[PDB]
Amino acid sequence: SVGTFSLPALPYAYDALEPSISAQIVELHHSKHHQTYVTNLNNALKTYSTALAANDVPSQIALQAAIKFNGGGHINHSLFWENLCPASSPDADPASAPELTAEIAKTWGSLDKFKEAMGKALLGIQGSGWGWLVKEGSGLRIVTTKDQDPVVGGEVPVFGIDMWEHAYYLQYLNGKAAYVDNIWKVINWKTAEQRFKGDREDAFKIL
Amino acid sequence: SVGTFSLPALPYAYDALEPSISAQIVELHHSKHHQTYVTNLNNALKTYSTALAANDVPSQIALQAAIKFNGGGHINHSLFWENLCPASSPDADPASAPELTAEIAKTWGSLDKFKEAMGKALLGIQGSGWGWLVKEGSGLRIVTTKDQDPVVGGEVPVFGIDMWEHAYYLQYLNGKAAYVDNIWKVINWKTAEQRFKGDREDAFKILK
Amino acid sequence: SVGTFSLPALPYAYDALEPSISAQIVELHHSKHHQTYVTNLNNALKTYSTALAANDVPSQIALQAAIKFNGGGHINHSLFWENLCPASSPDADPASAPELTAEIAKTWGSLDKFKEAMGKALLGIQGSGWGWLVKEGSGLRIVTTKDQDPVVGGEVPVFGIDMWEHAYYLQYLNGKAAYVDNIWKVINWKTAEQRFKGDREDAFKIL
Amino acid sequence: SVGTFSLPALPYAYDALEPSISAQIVELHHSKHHQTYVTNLNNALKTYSTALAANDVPSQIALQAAIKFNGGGHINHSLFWENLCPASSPDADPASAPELTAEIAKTWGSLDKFKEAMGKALLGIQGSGWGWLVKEGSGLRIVTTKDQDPVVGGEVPVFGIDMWEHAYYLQYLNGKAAYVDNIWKVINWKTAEQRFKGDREDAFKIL
Ligand SMILES: [Mn+2]
Ligand SMILES: [Mn+2]
Ligand SMILES: [Mn+2]
Ligand SMILES: [Mn+2]
Repeated sequence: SVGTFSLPALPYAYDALEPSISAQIVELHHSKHHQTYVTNLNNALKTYSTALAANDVPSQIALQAAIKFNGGGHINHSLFWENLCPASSPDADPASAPELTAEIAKTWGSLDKFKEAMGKALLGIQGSGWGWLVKEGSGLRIVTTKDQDPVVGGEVPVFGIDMWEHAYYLQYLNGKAAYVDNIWKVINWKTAEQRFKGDREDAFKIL
Repeated sequence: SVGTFSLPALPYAYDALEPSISAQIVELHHSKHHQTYVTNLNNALKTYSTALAANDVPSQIALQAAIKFNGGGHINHSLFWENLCPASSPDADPASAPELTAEIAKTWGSLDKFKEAMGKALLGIQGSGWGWLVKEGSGLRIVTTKDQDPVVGGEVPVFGIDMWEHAYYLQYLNGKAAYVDNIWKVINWKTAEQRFKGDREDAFKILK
Repeated sequence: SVGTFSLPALPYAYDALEPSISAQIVELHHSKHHQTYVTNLNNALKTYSTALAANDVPSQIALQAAIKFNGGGHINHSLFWENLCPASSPDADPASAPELTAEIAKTWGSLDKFKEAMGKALLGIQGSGWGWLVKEGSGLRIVTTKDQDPVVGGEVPVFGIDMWEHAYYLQYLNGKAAYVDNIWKVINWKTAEQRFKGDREDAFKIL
Repeated sequence: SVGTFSLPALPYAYDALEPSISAQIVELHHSKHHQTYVTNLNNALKTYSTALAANDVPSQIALQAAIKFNGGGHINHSLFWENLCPASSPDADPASAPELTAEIAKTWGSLDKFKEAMGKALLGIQGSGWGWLVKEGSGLRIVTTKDQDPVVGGEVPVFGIDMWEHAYYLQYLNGKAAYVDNIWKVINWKTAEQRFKGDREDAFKIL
């Protein structure tokens, strides 16, 4: 049965990521923005199934933008909620990710140096997009994606940070640097460790 | 003197576009977002001048993104402020644009049908971008641009509407459709008419 | 039966477009290049069908490039063969396209001015791509597409000219301007007229 | 003095790369294609100089495509000629690159596995473009670039392979796989080794 995705439940209350991310943002981001991606993804997929059966290639290609945008939106936000957690949770302690943080230190020198590099990448995004820590081969890389484009080229997403203005604007206004500075407090390193130790299939099973 | 752009004071109060666009949005949009494009444009242009004089092509190519993004940011927002005005102004009455609205009607059937088409294009933008009515040849077209990419390919911008989330989110949240419905109330048709009757360089005089 | 596309028969012999386009090129272009797009399209669709039925969105998005590229390749070349014909055919006479040429003249002033504009667009393409005359609304526009991107966004393709180097290089070498000058002699205006008078679905019926 | 680039002399005769790349191709590729990038780059830079002094930003943005395409064209081909050499030369033996090949083996397992991965990347390019082995940080990566886009983002080019159809079509026709198989015979590993050991600036000193 094509196109039966549903909006996943949050692992925490809307206000659980405060003070880094306000309850108003988490509620809008999940119940409105993510909801819209799920809904529009299901509709595009059913329409695609029709075109595919009719061997209608122009319609299939014309539907790709909706499927990438809403499918990517669903993929990215689903990953996002799971790699966030309350700042007071032990999951927010990078000690929860011994293997990943060891490789981060191996690659950037230290967790702090990595955070600086990641922050630069996030703040350098022009327009809407995401920043990701990914596993490529056996190594780690910082990559950015445009709009709702997902990391589907083969790399394993370890964690993502949303840099769309709706992710921060109500609370931080134009101050995206402050959003980035504060989001580190609510990164779920237990999730990141899990993804780092598993393969691409493992990371996407939550969908 | 390379890279000496400045942001002119807005010709109306921050709250002058209410209730279509809130005072907080206009203030942030102009004094923070647009100024930042101006600052970073000037910085990129000066770095570029060094690279140009040195025939350093790798650095020039590496700087293109900053110049297009910030240069486009300054161009687009400069056009935007000039094609917005208070809802109570006679300039917001489409009767201020007889020649343009006649061509709009000839093209889309009516101004109403044009607004619906334009709205569909604006709401269809994925991510950040702008929607434009442009003059191409002698005809009119609706086009969209991504991020801060400007309309510099030869067509004449007639007016633009910003669909970046910072353009509406504080007031409308995710409700971008209401933003688009309401922005028609504060479109400066006098400005649109002037641009419609002039050429591409005439439109970009706003950058002087 | 997903992915059962076949290479369409040419409407003429391989040498029918001489001297504008050599027999060698027509043979390679059809039997190798277009064929490879068809084969790889079928392969992509079979893989996509699996991902779709399985609601595997990451795989679907990863497959989009192959479907757009090969699907677009199939669409574009299918249109191309049908809007070419022998130079001696009455179909190559623009008098075969009265309604289209009338609209062309209204838009660019004359057929010659249109050809000059189209030529500039074709020669201005960086890398691989196509130039198209399209109908959008009741009006005409010249558009270019990159690689094998097809005109599937809603406008009606009227005719296309391939600017990939494989379309001309064996015969014209780097001299693409000469290729463009000569291809006007073999444009099937009868086909162009038919597309101009019909709708978007009508144009894609050849598939 | 803005825009005074010149077409570099080849390090060998036009026929020196046979049988892998024909004399006809090397001569056309260098004397026509590369020459045109140089000339159009110089002209664009001189025009840019005017627009820059006039603080004419629309004109500057409009000129970017020409500067990236022709500038990238000049950069890429300049690197290309230097990382090619006669097949009978010991410089074409990977033993000429002990440090680089050691790092390749560490990364892909073996030189053969690297060649397979590189070939896959090269053959996977849609449209016109280049494949590169680059050094980013301390590691090696295979990347592809579209059209004439250069590797200018910070990574150090180690060697490049041109996958534009003009690089092979006269000799290999549609057989890009055969082109890739055969180009390994004329890769200059001595040059590759030098670039691998050197700086980003050092690699571009060739300009
Ligand atoms: Mn988001
Ligand atoms: Mn804006
Ligand atoms: Mn072709
Ligand atoms: Mn080349």
